[PDB]
Amino acid sequence: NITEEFYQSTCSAVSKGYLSALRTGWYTSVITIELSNIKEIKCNGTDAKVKLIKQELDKYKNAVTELQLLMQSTPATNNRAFLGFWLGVGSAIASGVAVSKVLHLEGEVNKIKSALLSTNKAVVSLSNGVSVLTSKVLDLKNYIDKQLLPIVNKQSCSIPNIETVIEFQQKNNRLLEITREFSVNAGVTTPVSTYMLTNSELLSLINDMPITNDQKKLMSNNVQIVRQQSYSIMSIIKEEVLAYVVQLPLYGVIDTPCWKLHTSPLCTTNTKEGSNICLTRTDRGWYCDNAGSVSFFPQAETCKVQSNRVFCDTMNSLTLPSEVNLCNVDIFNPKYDCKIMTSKTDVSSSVITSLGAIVSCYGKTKCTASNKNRGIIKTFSNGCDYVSNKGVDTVSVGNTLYYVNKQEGKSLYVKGEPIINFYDPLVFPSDEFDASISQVNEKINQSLAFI
Amino acid sequence: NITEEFYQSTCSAVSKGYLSALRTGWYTSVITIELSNIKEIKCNGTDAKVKLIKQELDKYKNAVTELQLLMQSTPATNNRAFLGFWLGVGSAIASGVAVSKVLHLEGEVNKIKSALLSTNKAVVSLSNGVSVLTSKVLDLKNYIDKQLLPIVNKQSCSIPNIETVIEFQQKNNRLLEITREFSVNAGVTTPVSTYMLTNSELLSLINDMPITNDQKKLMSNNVQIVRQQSYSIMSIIKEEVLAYVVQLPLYGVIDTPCWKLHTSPLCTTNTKEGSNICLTRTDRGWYCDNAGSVSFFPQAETCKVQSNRVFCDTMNSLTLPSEVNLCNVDIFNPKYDCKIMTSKTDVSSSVITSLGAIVSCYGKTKCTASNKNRGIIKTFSNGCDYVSNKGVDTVSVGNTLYYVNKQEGKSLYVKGEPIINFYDPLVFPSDEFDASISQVNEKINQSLAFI
Amino acid sequence: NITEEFYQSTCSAVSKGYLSALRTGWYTSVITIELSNIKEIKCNGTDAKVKLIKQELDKYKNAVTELQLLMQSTPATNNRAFLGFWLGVGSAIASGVAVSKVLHLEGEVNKIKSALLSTNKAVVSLSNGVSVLTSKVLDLKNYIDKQLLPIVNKQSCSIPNIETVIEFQQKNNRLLEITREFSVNAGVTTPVSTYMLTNSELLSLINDMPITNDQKKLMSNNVQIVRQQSYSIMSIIKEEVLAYVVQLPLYGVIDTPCWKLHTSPLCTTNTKEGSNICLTRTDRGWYCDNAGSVSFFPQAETCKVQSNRVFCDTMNSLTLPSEVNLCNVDIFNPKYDCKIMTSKTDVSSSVITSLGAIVSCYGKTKCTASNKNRGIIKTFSNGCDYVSNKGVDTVSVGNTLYYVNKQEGKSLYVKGEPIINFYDPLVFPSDEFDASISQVNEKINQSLAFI
Repeated sequence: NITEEFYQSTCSAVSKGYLSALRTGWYTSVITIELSNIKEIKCNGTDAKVKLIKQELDKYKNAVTELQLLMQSTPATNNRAFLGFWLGVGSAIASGVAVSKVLHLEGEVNKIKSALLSTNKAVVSLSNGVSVLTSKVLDLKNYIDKQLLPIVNKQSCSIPNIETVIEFQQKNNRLLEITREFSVNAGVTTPVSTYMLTNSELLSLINDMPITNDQKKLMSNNVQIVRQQSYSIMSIIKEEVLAYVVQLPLYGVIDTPCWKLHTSPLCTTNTKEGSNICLTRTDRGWYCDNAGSVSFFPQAETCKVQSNRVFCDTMNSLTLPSEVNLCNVDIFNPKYDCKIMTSKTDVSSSVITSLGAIVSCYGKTKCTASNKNRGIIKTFSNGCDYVSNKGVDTVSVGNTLYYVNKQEGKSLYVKGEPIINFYDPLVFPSDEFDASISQVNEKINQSLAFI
Repeated sequence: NITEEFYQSTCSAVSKGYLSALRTGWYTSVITIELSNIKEIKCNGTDAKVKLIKQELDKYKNAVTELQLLMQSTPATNNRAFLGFWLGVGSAIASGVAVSKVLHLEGEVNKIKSALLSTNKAVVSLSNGVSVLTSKVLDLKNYIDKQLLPIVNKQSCSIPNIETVIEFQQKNNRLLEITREFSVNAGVTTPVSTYMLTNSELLSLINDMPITNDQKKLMSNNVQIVRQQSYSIMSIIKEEVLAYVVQLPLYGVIDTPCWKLHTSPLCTTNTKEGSNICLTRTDRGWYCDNAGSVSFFPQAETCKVQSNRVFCDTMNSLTLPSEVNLCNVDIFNPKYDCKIMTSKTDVSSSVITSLGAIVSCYGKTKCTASNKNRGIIKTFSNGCDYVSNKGVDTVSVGNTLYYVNKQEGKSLYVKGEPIINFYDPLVFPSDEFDASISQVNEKINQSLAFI
Repeated sequence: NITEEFYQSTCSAVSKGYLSALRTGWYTSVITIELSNIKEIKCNGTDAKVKLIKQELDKYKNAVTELQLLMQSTPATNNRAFLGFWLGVGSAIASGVAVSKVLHLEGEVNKIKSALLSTNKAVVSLSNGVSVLTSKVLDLKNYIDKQLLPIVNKQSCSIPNIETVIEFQQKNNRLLEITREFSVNAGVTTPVSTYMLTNSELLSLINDMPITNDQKKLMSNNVQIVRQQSYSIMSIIKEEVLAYVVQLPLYGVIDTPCWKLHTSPLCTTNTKEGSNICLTRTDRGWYCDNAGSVSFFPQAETCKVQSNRVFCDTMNSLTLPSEVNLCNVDIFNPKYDCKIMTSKTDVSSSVITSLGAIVSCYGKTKCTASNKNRGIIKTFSNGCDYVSNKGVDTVSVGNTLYYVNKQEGKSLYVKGEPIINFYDPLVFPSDEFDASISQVNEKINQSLAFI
């Protein structure tokens, strides 16, 4: 059950009661498609049903030709060199590309083809060492050699029935689409499409993964999230086997507390126009308890939320001491230096929270919260304020209409004096772009000594 | 007719003569697909035409199974917690998700199925209250029960003709694609694809909307823009009816003046290398008059422009006093504090405007404007300059070639002394990341008192 | 062969040994599809094979109707008005849109239709002047007039065979998909899909381009990259011809040296918590020698890397003096003012380089580098450090696991004192958001004079 608290002193709000699901590692799985080496199509026929099989066979041959141009290139994701700019930089698919390099080595391909001879699903120990679960999803070699073979290799082609022309177009379409996606994605796609892996196959891949029963239940009830956080890496096409690597999210952190810290600018409301100072907490984002520290996601838009569960990637996190949470109840606590910025602003805005809305209303801006049946129900005055989503349908700031989340949950309004009122405007360090409480303090004592 | 003005004093340019089209509200509409509860397919047949119907029936059943995994999850868009970082934060699909929650309630589904029994287009008052326009686009229940029913439910299957196998694949493809998109988008897509709503159906949905005749004409002549600003929200699949919510843009603001303010860095050009100071207007973006204020879009790349009309979302806007426009003619006006930043830069760049190009040329950079038939026609000197797009095809700065817009329109070069020349470099507040004219002034008077 | 160097003094690393491929200009090519003006389909027939041809003919007519709504609108890409925010602003498709405006003029269409009457590939001089290579990829007019004509125009329709219903659906699908993409992209797509241009046609378009043999070899071995950097611009549909403009990357810069500069924060490691100062190089990104200057891409994620070649767009570059490279060996050199920022940070992070990983480890964060078979092999201490990818599989910082690139190459650890140790914390300009070595120096001398 979700709850929420607003801190009038620091113009922020925390939504509590969420559960974690943090991508920590990667499970690399091999997907294979058995092909037939169709060098040529010896058939003169002008028969309409043969003409359509030759057309679908050219697309197949062209798809193979297209895919060979891709396996000859090293696939790669290109990465860099409020607080998101402090984030580390990691190669997102370095594990999958390492496995893709193993599939290029001679004989390694033959190991895969042989393991999937009797079953379409088997575990394989690779030459380098990593144990991967291989799965054959399409046996076009078998189909062509059993249905389309008598029509090729003979100049006098035995004309096929209409249902084979249609069924071949059906089976071949998957290969053409897998090729279509790799052709515009430089051999690396994400999310993984239902052509790379159908919902049927994905679930079957999950239930056979070396993971706990908790994780199997979790990934299956959130397959749409698994796809968005997965990659499909084109690998090899040789010796009648097309292989592409699928990289699936591992959730090493599950069911730990998560909260979302919302922040908005806190300014003075003096009638004198330029005499106002401002202060804004920059530690907003998702927080989840994680191994005695707190995983901090400074760009909450990167996480994905399903009901009350939060799906994030630790690649988008900073690892903070748990004391960072003291900034919500006491931004002046002596145990963690709470981050703020102090660029002046005279613009109004609202932040829609999980169960309410923060309103930073300044200047001459109209700021209200309304109900569809009753119109305006609260009028915000200058400063930073909050309203609960109970009985409220919309919030308007200026010419911007916000809808509030109608999620069920109790909100708590923690009254407090705006901390912006404690500072003398004559010695306030404005335009600190990425500072903190202590940094402002020690800059104030330096400007006071100079005076 | 488009015009433009360049202010040599503040290194900026304003393109005038545009018309607004601002997304203010949302029109939620229900799209439905009548299905048949096909529990099983009792048929032993090895006939090729029956084998292909069983194959297409499995895809249908799997699509339903896939969609049920999605209706069991709460759909959500994940949002945050030059001046874009001052923007509010709103749930983009909170209205559609509220309607999606109403469709989950018992009996509410039966209301929809009954209203669309005789017509495929009807208005429905929901239990909560909002009046929504429901539209049935596919009756697969009717098709299967009228063409595919005699082949199932009988162990001795009456074999169907080839044209029914093909036509069933045709009709069923739309359902498989709608499912395909929701499966990789966590049940929320945007833009709305032609599978969610065909151009035929969208226009028919627009002409029946409760909106003015002006808005009907507007949305129809810009359907490609309507799609990009729309969402499709998976809702429910129960009682033989699949329902997904489509959220369409409401344009409460139309035909008001719009102008695009372009800005580029203004620096001194002293021969002494480190003695130079810089100044850059940070109020660039789209501006549109809106209800006595001015809607300001600080990230112009979010708006979409079609001929001389500007399509923006008020969710991406700040609401400023109209006096903000005084910064173009007089950046020192006493009625609005014009925003600037003062980080030093020695790099050159160009901004391609609607009818010309601004050039910030500094250091040893080659800056020219050429014509395809005649080569270089103007050579920029150090400082901030401008050239009109008449007779000019390209602008080069350093190793970067810019093409200019060949749009027709008159440009006006407003000569003026660069305001960067009015400041003493010895007491200039460099590296003000988000300041303003007054903030620089009062920081200069503080550094002068200390001296 | 790739190499790399880490500078312990400035907490940065440079990967050397790459080759350039810089998009400088645009090659505009015209793609055409010959259509038939099918006003109406005079046929009463209830025959199943005729019903399916009427269905596929409606989709064709609707696709034309949809495309006419798009040619009536001016296509446009919407653009703006660490160091990426200093980048110029250019219209990405201004050249293609200029050609699209030429196709709208009367008689210009007839010139194209006539040039492609005998061949499906010919060069055309346009009325304005630019020489463009036109290519007809689909002749649906010929197909309908030769196979589907006897079934229309007659009330007593000669019923067609089943293979023509299927083949018409096959040929028509490309048109429906081209229309599908333009309908959700406001008539401008990128990357160019295989429906806009198949891998077969693209290569054929490349080999016939007016470019050097080096460039033909380059673009063909990297077709997946060409597509991602290409645009497809809907143009005209009139006089039985649909024309859309394809804009292809021109690589004026090839085979010049490229290096990727990685940077991470450099801080003091005093036991006193708030007494620490920090410094971070902001010149990270891709660098490539380019015409005696250096093209600098401050957002390395925009470039695309294939093996050891770097594909970038000069539109995403700044043109710097080559002396900028002196910041790697001597950040204090007197010939270029090296850019830094000095916002304090106490968070740890790692940057995965081409051949190793930088680790900025501060506070109480666990920072290690492990091997899959042997576990932790190095433990980082507070400060900024580096480890080579030889023998190392992963790096962990806090709760974040990074995989290292297993690329082959030698790394060089250039020992040096952290330059952050040279500054007195009592007069250090913290929170300089975009400064440089000289700017910090001259601000230190001003704070010292005040003291």
